[PDB]
Amino acid sequence: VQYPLTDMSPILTSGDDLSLNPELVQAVQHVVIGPSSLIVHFNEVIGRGHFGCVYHGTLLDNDGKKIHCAVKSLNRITDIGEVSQFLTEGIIMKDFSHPNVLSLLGICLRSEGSPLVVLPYMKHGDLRNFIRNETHNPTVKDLIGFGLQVAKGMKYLASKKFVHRDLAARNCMLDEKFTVKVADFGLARDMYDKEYYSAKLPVKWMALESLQTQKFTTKSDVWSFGVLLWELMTRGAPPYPDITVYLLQGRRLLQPEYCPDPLYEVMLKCWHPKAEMRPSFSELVSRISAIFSTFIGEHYVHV
Ligand SMILES: COc1cc2nccc(Oc3ccc(NC(=S)NC(=O)Cc4ccccc4)cc3)c2cc1OC
Ligand SMILES: [Cl-]
Repeated sequence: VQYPLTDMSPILTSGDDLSLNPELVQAVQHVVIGPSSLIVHFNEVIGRGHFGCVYHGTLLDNDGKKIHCAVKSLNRITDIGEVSQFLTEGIIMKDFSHPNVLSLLGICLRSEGSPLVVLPYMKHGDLRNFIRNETHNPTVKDLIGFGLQVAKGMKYLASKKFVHRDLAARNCMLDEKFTVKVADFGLARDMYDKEYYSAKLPVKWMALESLQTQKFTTKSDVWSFGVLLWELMTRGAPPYPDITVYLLQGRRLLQPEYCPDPLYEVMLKCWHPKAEMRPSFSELVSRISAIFSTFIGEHYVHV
């Protein structure tokens, strides 16, 4: 409710930066973008969600060159926990340095309104929408290639002991050189993804054990990766067109028609009932790199 008739809920106010966590603030301060150095084009919305939004922005570097960016914004800055989670969603990238992981250009704090997390524009948007878009004509090799890229990102993130928790094609970005940036929209979650979040959790991407404990690990990320592979080879079909009960009947996602057998064997390993028996992202990189190398771009996958 944006325009309530009356306040009913008690008002917990966070002021009249200092109210935030010191370490978070320090981290945000050293990736600061000056309010005047960023132009946000609020008329040019890239994507809307119920908690946040993403706009086209332009950033001027010190040399005067215009940089095209995406500017993520919080719809409401009255809840301190939401504001903190929002800045954390941006600042976590400051400690990642990998070509298959989304980077942070900076965070613009202005005198009024939402902080603004600035990201490099990703020409082709989210991987799911890209592969679903009929206009594109990816081959099996292209599609496996994207999976390989996601695997490399996750290998790096796993090496840094980072648990993704929401690995899915919708959360991977694709830049102009068709480089896949593992990511997470977080509070800018698109309003049309709500069906995939059932806490609101992404149940169709979640490991058997996470569905029951709601605990997430790198091994549960491996499960999600398998589903992500499935998404790729079906060119973005929704998985499993209660999921715990379904799975526990003894089922897995069916092999997609354009999914090669060795790659399905890999998805099945990613869905091993026992988490500890699931492949590492390192092994997935190895395995998928091999499978990838066998193709030559002659199998075109239909939407
Ligand atoms: C061309 O279209 C788009 C183009 C778009 N280019 C750019 C950005 C976009 O949105 C994002 C995407 C992602 C984030 N991510 C943030 S703030 N944090 C994280 O992703 C943290 C993180 C990092 C690695 C692993 C897990 C978690 C913000 C905004 C874009 C969205 C677009 O359309 C929906
Ligand atoms: Cl191919």
